[PDB]
Amino acid sequence: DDSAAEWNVSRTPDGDYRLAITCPNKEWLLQSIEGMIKEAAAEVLRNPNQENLRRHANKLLSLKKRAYELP
Amino acid sequence: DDSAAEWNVSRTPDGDYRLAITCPNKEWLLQSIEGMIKEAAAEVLRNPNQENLRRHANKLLSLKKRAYELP
Amino acid sequence: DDSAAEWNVSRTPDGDYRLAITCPNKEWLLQSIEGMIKEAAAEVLRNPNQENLRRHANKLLSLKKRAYELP
Amino acid sequence: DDSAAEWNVSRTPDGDYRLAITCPNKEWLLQSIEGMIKEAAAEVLRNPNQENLRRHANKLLSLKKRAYELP
Repeated sequence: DDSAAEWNVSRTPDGDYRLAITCPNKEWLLQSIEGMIKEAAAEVLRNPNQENLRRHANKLLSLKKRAYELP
Repeated sequence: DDSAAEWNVSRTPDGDYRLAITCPNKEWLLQSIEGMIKEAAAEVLRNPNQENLRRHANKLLSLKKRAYELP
Repeated sequence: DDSAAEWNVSRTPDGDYRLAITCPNKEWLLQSIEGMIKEAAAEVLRNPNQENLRRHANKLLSLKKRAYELP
Repeated sequence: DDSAAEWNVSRTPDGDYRLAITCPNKEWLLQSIEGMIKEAAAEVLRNPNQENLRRHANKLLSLKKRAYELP
């Protein structure tokens, strides 16, 4: 239990999906964001008409920067 | 408070770093987890001796499975 | 020389840099192409106005399709 | 007659699958290798007993090193 601590993923009542994870390393977090943005970006290229995908990818881009700028 | 709502990342005392994001699609979440697992794996390949890295990657494997089972 | 056989990367007069690899698995090749497009996509996201990047990404998309069609 | 030039993928009798690509940036090639290594590593984690997978991943690591030194 203490080893897992977090890492929760579920369906929200608002109609969204909630994911809450943790990492004892800044590199792991940065790599995690980097991993998802790359896949996300690929989806955007496959679906140029997908605004939500672009905004989502942009959110990851912002998140990656946020984590990078995080102490 | 109806713009971002989620997508929070900060340093936790017991978890080091806490990331709480959201996605309006299960496919997006699945792709996101896949990205982090990929990077994690690359780290494990470089650090086969890193148990925590394997446990982290394993957590992503579990998370991916969890998201798959999610509605 | 037969030790490596393939897996070569150098400067090509016709393409600047040439990457030549091999894989005895259909999945490995598909995963390889998917890996590069994923990274390439991230570059396109960072440089949306980069036509050559978009074209490059398209080249990967085409390459992936070519590999998909391959027996 | 030769509009493709590069970006070739086919079945080689000497290597099963032959892939030859080009990029005007060394970074792109490095990222390309990184992409395949990431996916490959994930497969290695899924199949730790797969020597060819580990060797393949190592081939990517070696290629990554080669590209890193490549000016």
